[PDB]
Formats: sequence, C-alpha cells, structure tokens
Amino acid sequence: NTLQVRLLSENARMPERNHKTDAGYDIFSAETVVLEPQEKAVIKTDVAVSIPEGYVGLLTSRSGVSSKTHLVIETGKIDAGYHGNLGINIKNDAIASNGYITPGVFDIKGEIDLSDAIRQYGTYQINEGDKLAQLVIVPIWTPELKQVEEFESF
Amino acid sequence: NTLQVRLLSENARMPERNHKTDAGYDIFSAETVVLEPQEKAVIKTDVAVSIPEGYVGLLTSRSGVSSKTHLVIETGKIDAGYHGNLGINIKNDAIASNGYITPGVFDIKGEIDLSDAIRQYGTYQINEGDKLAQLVIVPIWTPELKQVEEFES
Amino acid sequence: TNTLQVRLLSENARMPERNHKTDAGYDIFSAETVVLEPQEKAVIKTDVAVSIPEGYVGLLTSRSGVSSKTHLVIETGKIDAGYHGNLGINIKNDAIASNGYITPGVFDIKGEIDLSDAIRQYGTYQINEGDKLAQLVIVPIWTPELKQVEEFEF
Ligand SMILES: O=c1ccn([C@H]2C[C@H](O)[C@@H](COP(=O)(O)NP(=O)(O)OP(=O)(O)O)O2)c(=O)[nH]1
Ligand SMILES: O=c1ccn([C@H]2C[C@H](O)[C@@H](COP(=O)(O)NP(=O)(O)OP(=O)(O)O)O2)c(=O)[nH]1
Ligand SMILES: O=c1ccn([C@H]2C[C@H](O)[C@@H](COP(=O)(O)NP(=O)(O)OP(=O)(O)O)O2)c(=O)[nH]1
Ligand SMILES: [Mg+2]
Ligand SMILES: [Mg+2]
Ligand SMILES: [Mg+2]
Ligand SMILES: [Mg+2]
Repeated sequence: NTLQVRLLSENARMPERNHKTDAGYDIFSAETVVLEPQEKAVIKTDVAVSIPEGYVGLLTSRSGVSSKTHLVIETGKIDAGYHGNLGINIKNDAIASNGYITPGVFDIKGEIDLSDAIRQYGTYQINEGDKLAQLVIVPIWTPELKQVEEFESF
Repeated sequence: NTLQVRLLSENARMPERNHKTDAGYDIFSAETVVLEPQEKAVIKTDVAVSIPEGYVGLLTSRSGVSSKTHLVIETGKIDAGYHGNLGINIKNDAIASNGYITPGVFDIKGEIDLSDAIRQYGTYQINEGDKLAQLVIVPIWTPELKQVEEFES
Repeated sequence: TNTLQVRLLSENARMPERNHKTDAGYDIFSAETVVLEPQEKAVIKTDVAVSIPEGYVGLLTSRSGVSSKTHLVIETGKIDAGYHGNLGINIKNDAIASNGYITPGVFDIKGEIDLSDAIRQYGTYQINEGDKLAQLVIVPIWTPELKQVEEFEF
C-alpha cells in the first residue's frame, strides 16, 4: 500500500528504509542541538505522516545510537489521526561531569567532533541530518471496552 | 470486537480512548505515591484486562509525561490471559538534589503543587486518578521454534 | 509457516522458551557472564540467531521482574526480518555510582545478593551465563512505499 509523508521544511528529509524487508523507516533530525549530561529535548524531524486507522507508528531508537551513546529515546506512539511534526523524545542519560571541559563533542556515532565551545565532557551534538531514530508501523486492535465483574472466556 | 475490563477497587478508573482514532487507552493510577529522585515503584492501576490469545498489550508512556518530567515508564508486555492488576513500572530518573528541599512537589504535568512535607527538589507526587500511562494492543506471532544447524528457506 | 528457525551459535546458548502457551514472548537467556557496575553499558550476547520472516519484526525487550526489581535497563531491540546475527541484549546499569563503597556480594538479575570473586562497588550486578534476562515478542509490520505529498488527502 502507500504511506503519505509531508516534509514541513527545507531541513526535512524523506524517511528511509535501509533494506527491502527492514521493519523501520529511518528518521532524520531537522535540528542541530547540543545536549549535555542529564538534559532532555524533543528533536524535530520536520516530517508529518498520515498513518491509517488500525495501525500505530512506533518512533523508536536505532541500536547503534542506543548502544554506543548516552542518547536515550523514549519510543513514541504515533496515532492514526496525527498530522503534526514527529518529535523525537530524547535524554542524554550520562552523569554530569561536575565541570570537566574538553574542546570536542560527541556525535551520534560515538565519535568526537570539533565544537564552537569548550564543553562539559559527555555532551553530544545532534546535527541536522542525523539518522537519529526509526519508525516501525504495526497493526493494532482498538475494541470497545466492556466493564465486567468476572472475566469470561514479576 | 470488545475487551473486558475489571475494576479491582473503588480507586480503579476505566481505561479511556481520548480521541476517535487513537491507538490506545489511557490508564490511570489507583494510588497516591511520592517518588523522589532515582526511586522506583510499581504503581497500581487496580484494573485487570483480558487480552485475547493472538495479541499482547503494550503498557507504555504518554509523550507529555515522558517529555516534560523525569518519570520513566518501562513498557510492559501484557500477555493474553493475565487477569491480574496492571502495574505501571516507573522510575524517577532525576539525579538526587544532595539535600536541597522545596515546599512544592512536581506533578505529572511538570507543575508545582503544595505538598504534606518540605521535599527534595526533583520529587514528584503521583495522585490517584493521574493519567499516567497508556495501553495499545498489537497482534503477535507465536510460532513453534525449530532448531536448525543452518538457515534454509 | 507457524515455525521460526533458531540457530544456536555456541554451547553457552540456550533455546528461547515460552513460559505459558498464552505468553506473548520467548524468554531469551544470556550466553555470557558479565559484571556491570553502576552507569555502565554493554551488549550481552545470547549466541542465538533467529530467522524472522518478511512482514514481521521481533521486539527484544525487558521482562517486568528484572526491570522493576533491578537497575538493569534494556533498550528494546528491533529485530529485522532476515537478520541472522547474534541477538544482542542492549543493557545499562542505571544505578547512580556508589563513589567507592565496596561490598563482598553482587546483585543478580532477581534483585538478590550473591557471593562474588571480587569485593565490588555497591550497585554492581553480575549477569551470569544461562540467566533469563529478556524476551522476544514478534509482531506483524506494515511496510508500504512512502508517497511524499504537499497536502494529505503531544
Ligand atoms: O515520541 C513522540 C510521541 C508522540 N508524538 C506525537 C504523535 C502522537 O500521536 C501524539 C500524542 O501521543 P501521546 O498520546 O503519547 N501524548 P499525550 O497523551 O501526553 O498527548 P495527547 O493528549 O495529545 O494524547 O504526539 C510524537 O511526535 N513523538
Ligand atoms: O509493566 C508491566 C509489565 C507486566 N505486567 C504484568 C502483565 C504480564 O502478563 C505479566 C508478566 O510480564 P513479564 O513476562 O514481562 N514478567 P516476568 O517474566 O518477570 O514474570 P513471569 O515469570 O510471570 O512471566 O506481568 C504488568 O502488570 N506491568
Ligand atoms: O537490541 C538489539 C537491536 C538490534 N539488534 C540487531 C537486529 C537488527 O535487525 C539489527 C539492526 O537494528 P537497528 O536498525 O536498530 N540498528 P542500526 O540502525 O544502528 O544498524 P543497521 O545499519 O544495521 O540498520 O541489529 C540486536 O541484536 N539487538
Ligand atoms: Mg537500522
Ligand atoms: Mg495521548
Ligand atoms: Mg515472562
Ligand atoms: Mg539515569
């Protein structure tokens, strides 16, 4: 079938499936943001999708970013009616450096880049264009609810 | 079809689909509990559901709570036929204030309320009735496993 | 089919197991003994490969016991159709560092204290070969061609 995608700015990029049978469409950052230990942000994708009713999108981590960095993405449940900007819900869960500073910053590959500041160690720079998350779409069941006193069939 | 729900106490609320085409059902806390930085708890819903065979429940965060507070909910996999009280598996992942106390507490909206004690900064109070989590029901594939020496299709 | 092929990569490997015929997932066992101290991160090998067919994704995910009773945080892995690699449990010990308090026991994945081979920092876990650390839940996926549109039709 087809999934409609709107790009909402010049900074947006069509999501992308790595191989032909891969679960997820890789999702790209539309923003450049510095995120220091213990900091939280919603990173904009500048992408809207129209998931049909009877499916849910799971906006979720990539295992390389996840395993190799302190960047923790809380999986977002994207409803069928939602035509807004998909935001990536992120925390840098590194423990604070208590003021050790260094001239480099980490990127989402776990490598060190040149920065515009001498920044606290454990700080990441997410750059516009970074392949930061993925979007997996799964069918759902959304029945009517019946309150009962008894069910019937850690 | 229909999903059966049992309210297990007077503090239990029915799960709630917010908007017409929402994936899941919002789940309320049946307890009032303080959760200071780095603390963990299973928050009782006092609700049981009966997910049919062929499905799993995902008992998961709401994006507002998740993004605006330090309350981290670990997604629960709710098996068909689990008829127990659904527990919300939660951590306050704020780093401890090292002794700094404030007369307010945070709630799940990110906002400050009067509290019963002067409490460590970064503490949340979860109140009975708070819309804390959500439940999304997905079909599953549950095959027999075959051990193979080599993969063959 | 209603068959999933599974390939054990070593003698430290254990066949995944369903807990009841009503359970969503297959319990997945550690193939390695690893110590994980507060704030540390690792990918725990299972020495299991699976062949998830096209149209599905595996979700390599926490068990509620381990998760609620310990500081071991497992980031849910999205296991693609046709990935025949070693399944890796992406794990962090998210306890805050005990700053040099050491004790003769270590924690296990059940929240209990075991004798260990070193006097280690308090909050450290020992994950043992054969521990039932995660589960795998397999769900159908929707993988449509994306259509970029100008307008659709928290
Ligand atoms: O990580 C996320 C999560 C959600 N979203 C969007 C899509 C989703 O359909 C919408 C609402 O998700 P939640 O229901 O998880 N948030 P909450 O329940 O706090 O807000 P609302 O009152 O709108 O349902 O927010 C994101 O862009 N990224
Ligand atoms: O966040 C959760 C997760 C699970 N549960 C319930 C429903 C689920 O069917 C049940 C078991 O889930 P797991 O299989 O993840 N727990 P574990 O494997 O530790 O226990 P068991 O041996 O009972 O399967 O616990 C919750 O109430 N909240
Ligand atoms: O926790 C995990 C996650 C993934 N995996 C495997 C299975 C999956 O099919 C593969 C890649 O998953 P991602 O797409 O999340 N990783 P990434 O996007 O960083 O790498 P790739 O470039 O391989 O897509 O790694 C694990 O063994 N454990
Ligand atoms: Mg990938
Ligand atoms: Mg909602
Ligand atoms: Mg289990
Ligand atoms: Mg933490």
